[PDB]
Amino acid sequence: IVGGYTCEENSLPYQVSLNSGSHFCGGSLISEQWVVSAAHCYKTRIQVRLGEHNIKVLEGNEQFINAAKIIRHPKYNRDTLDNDIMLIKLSSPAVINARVSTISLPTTPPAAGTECLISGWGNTLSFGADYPDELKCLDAPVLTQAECKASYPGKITNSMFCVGFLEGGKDSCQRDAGGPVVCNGQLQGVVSWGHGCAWKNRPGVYTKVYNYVDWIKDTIAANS
Ligand SMILES: [Ca+2]
Repeated sequence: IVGGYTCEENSLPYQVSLNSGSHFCGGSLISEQWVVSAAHCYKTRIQVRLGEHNIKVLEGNEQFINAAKIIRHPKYNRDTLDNDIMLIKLSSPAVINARVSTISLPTTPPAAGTECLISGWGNTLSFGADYPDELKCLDAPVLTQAECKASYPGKITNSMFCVGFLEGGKDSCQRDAGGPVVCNGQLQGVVSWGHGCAWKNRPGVYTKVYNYVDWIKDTIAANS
């Protein structure tokens, strides 16, 4: 996250870190046993780290749980990032407390102009790189679809929306992928195209979670 702020510790209790040795992607806890992330974050083995603030320091509220099932959307396209969404089933249920809690699925798509919260441990610089120890946050509005399409002509599919500032300065960046975009208490997005890194006319592109609610439900049911 570029141009954001350090979140209050454990104030985003749905935010998880995906780990394969080290942190490499974000995700969101949507039920005691399931996490939503980006399909491009797939690895054949993933440890989900919940309750984190500083990912380098065991602070005492963490839960480390291995992924038991890692399911990409079946229409995921690695090249275009169409349908860039994935579900992780945890090996044991998360323990719900002040520091580990779920985020509601959305009941409607988000309107342009809605204020959202994007978070993660990705690069915090537009020039060079700094990967933070503590979770970063960014408040940003949903952009109109025309602004999104004009930023990336021919590349914005029906599964995508943009959040940010066409002027640059505040955005997601490398290793925020997979993480949450939360608007009015609901998970509306998954960080998908997180290479814009706050450059002008290159806002972040996010997967429209609302378009996948039925797939999410069906997948949970099929693997429960
Ligand atoms: Ca920690």
